[PDB]
Amino acid sequence: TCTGCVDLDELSFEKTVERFPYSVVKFDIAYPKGEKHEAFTAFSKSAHKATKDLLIATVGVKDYGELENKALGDRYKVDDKNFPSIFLFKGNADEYVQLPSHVDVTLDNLKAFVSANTPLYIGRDGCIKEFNEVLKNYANIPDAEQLKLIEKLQAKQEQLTDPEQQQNARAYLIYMRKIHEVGYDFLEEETKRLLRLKAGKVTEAKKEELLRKLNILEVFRVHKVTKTAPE
Repeated sequence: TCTGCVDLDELSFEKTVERFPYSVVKFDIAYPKGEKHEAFTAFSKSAHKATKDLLIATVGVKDYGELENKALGDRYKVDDKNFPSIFLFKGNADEYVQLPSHVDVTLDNLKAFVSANTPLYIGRDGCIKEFNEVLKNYANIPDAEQLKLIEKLQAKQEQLTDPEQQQNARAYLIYMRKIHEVGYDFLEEETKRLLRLKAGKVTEAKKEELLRKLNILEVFRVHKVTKTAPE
């Protein structure tokens, strides 16, 4: 019944799914043991760390005795002969997305199932998904495109709500502006400064703020430098 996973049944399923904006629910046997269960469990804990908007829930389905949650199982066409079945909801118990059954049940595919199908994001502390989406090969894009992204992400920064999140966004833009100004050498430089900071006397909170900056700086790395300038 994994840590953090709310255990749901026929009277409570729909009412609870529909009070959350997003829900990921595992249908499975009653009393799951195994690697597929241990990964859900691991995903439960990681999810709880990254968000407050996401229900992580479980439905245990029986057929000895009084077949608990058989009805509920059928409501979702779940293959009793092929558990775990994993579903994502968006606040409507009538409309769901199913992890295809050929996908392995790992931490990382569970996170990718969520990122691909919602606004939400389960990854490294300090990151902001709508910012990562526009930022792939930032380092290599033309000067004019780079600045138009600055306009854009500055738009997004202005309307941001969480203290923390406002601050994640100031780091993104500081880095976007420096790479634009100085080029790709700013990564090696900033990385060296932050790690040295983190090798100092710091409070856990300062530590965690230093990991968010290194996490964000990480988004700007490119496999190959493809822009150069001049002499």
